[PDB]
Amino acid sequence: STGSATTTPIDSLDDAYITPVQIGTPAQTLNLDFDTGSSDLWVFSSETTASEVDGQTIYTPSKSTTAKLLSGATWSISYGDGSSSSGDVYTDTVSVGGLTVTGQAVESAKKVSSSFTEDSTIDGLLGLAFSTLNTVSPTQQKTFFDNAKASLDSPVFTADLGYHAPGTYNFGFIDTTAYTGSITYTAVSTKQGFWEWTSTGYAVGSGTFKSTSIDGIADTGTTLLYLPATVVSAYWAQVSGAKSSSSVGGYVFPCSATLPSFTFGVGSARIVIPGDYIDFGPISTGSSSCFGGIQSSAGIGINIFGDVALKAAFVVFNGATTPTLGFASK
Ligand code: NA
Repeated sequence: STGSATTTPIDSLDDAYITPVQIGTPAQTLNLDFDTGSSDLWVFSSETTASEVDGQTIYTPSKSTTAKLLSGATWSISYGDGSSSSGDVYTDTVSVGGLTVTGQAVESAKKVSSSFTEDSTIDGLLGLAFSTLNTVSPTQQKTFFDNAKASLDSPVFTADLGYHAPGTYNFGFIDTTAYTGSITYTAVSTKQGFWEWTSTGYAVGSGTFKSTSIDGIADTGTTLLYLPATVVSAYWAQVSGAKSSSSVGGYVFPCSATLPSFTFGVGSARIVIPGDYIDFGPISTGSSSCFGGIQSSAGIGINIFGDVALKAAFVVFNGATTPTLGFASK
């Protein structure tokens, strides 16, 4: 089997991407944030505290003929941005892009933090990191990908995120029309439960490539590119008037600037992030200070290849017995 679903930016900045997901019978379609940095599929629901719901579409298990309470199971998750959610668990039929899993754990939120409530466009998350990170207790649950894997034509999914445009998540196949040149594969460590890999270095603009190992994660659920302070300082030093602002919470730059590209290494291959991808616009409405898309990972404890980096590539998440990542230009 295969599945193919379009993923759409939630706003004009590509802050996140939403993908429609069918849950239950008859189908209830929710728009979920596919997150390769977490392992819970959780939804706004008929159980969510009413004051914490503001415009989201909810899953109502009582209206699904295939929903069953997973008795005694609870979940609670905290993300890198400080957001959180928790609740109880149902099993139900879940379909993505025509690919169906029966018996998927659908984590029903009873509580969500303010950042979720305030984002009316995101009806929940679909985690695509390794199932070792799933938070359901006392019986850990599998991701949608892990439950689909054995049925797929190939044990893979691909992320093809757009810049200010829709893109695609495919399950079970490589679309050889979706990228240019060849795919370069690189080793993955699953020790922390993430798609963790080592970049071979970077370049700023037209500068020379610096060969240096940068361990990080491929995380579709993180907006920005978070790299070591040395690398980030080297990038922003090429932008006149850029500075790190403790008041704003990272590097800002004059909105009048033209940003340089950023290149990262994948083995001997190179992925180029255009300068435009690194502009996250005014820090507040009407400001002439703009927020940077490359930020320091110091204090986060891991480097994160978030959407800024991933949307410059066609990315293969290879869930074979030995997992690997692949990157191609596009
Ligand atoms: Na922000």
